[PDB]
Amino acid sequence: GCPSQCSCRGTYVDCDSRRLASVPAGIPTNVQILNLYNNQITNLEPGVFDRLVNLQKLYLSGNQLQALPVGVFDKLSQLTFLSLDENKLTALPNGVFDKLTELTYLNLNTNQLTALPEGVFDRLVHLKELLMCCNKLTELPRGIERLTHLTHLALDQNQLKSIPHGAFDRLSSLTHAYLFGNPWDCECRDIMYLRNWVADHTSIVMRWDGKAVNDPDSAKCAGTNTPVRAVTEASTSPSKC
Repeated sequence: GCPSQCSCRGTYVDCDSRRLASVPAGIPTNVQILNLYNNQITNLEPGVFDRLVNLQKLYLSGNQLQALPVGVFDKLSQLTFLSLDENKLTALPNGVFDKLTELTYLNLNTNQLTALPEGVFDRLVHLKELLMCCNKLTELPRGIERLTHLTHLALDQNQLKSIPHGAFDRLSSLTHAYLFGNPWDCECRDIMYLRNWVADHTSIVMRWDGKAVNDPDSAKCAGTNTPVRAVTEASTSPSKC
């Protein structure tokens, strides 16, 4: 039976836009899609999802979360779709996604993340979309390098200064890469990999105007309107790093 404040249809439990401060009681064990989008949830109860072993899609987006309980998704072995975008997350628990081996979609857009746990994406072999725009990341999470099935990778509006050499080399399924809104350090020689990569993959670099628009110039050097892909090796220097 369905929670009082929510609406249920088959195994879809819809709790979105219902001014909820916490996950409601009475969510049926058979739930496969749980939608808590656009509420006022500031904290999650530890173990709040442990019973819902059948979940395939979980929307926690548009709430007020600053952290997640350790182990909060550990029982959701069936999950393929996890949206955490538009919260206020300042950290992720170590190993938070380790049990989500079937995950294909992960949205962390528009949070306050500055650094992620080491190996945070290592178990996510099947990931297709990894969206991390609009955070405060300063370094590319090493581990993305191994996510060979990615079609979408959103990194725009962070604090990234460069991309580690060869980090994108195995991402042969990438169709959308968002890179704008980062203070790319073009005075450093390390920028050359990104420079070369964008030059070699002009068709998949996207700016955003309401939807993706192909624009290889959208990545720009810090303090300039100079496109990263126009950077010359001469203008760079290994001393300035």
